[PDB]
Amino acid sequence: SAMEDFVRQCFNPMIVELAEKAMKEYGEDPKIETNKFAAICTHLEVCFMYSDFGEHRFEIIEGRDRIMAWTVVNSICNTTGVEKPKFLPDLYDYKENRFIEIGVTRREVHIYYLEKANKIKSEKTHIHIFSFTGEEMATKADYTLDEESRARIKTRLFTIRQEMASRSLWDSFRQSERE
Ligand SMILES: O=C(O)c1[nH]c(Br)cc(=O)c1O
Ligand SMILES: [Mn+2]
Ligand SMILES: [Mn+2]
Repeated sequence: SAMEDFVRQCFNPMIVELAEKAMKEYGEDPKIETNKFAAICTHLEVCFMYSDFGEHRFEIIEGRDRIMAWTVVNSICNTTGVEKPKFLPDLYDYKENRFIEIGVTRREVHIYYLEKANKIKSEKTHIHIFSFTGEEMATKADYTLDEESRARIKTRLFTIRQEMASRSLWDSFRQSERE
């Protein structure tokens, strides 16, 4: 276990339940794919944090089931004209009027940024990558959030990494490229 216990102790029950739903839909067991379990939990929490740091600025798309997520995306596109994205993004920014793809990587932020940008192939989806070392990379170096919110996200990620390290789980996670 170990990784399972750490996930249950460091993430709130709602996030853990959402991640378990994601993995049960993928056909993957969270007791076997422990690293993917933790990665999904971390990504969900970063998305929720990003959103909470907003007159209601961000619409959360991640964390919903596919049907609801695409319903939300379609409503946004129909009421703003913003082009519908090819792949499901993570948030929508009502202030900048643009979708946001959030990335959390155990590798260098620029490697994962290139990977995500090559993947999404949509010039209009904004991309924000965070690492577990306090580094970030965003489209056009536009980081959207203010310094304090980004710092809180960075601190949470670093703290997750250090919690894993104290439990001897960081090495496997970092090499597990489940992201
Ligand atoms: O939306 C998704 O399904 C998704 N999948 C991976 Br893999 C990494 C992400 O950041 C993300 O948002
Ligand atoms: Mn997503
Ligand atoms: Mn994402």
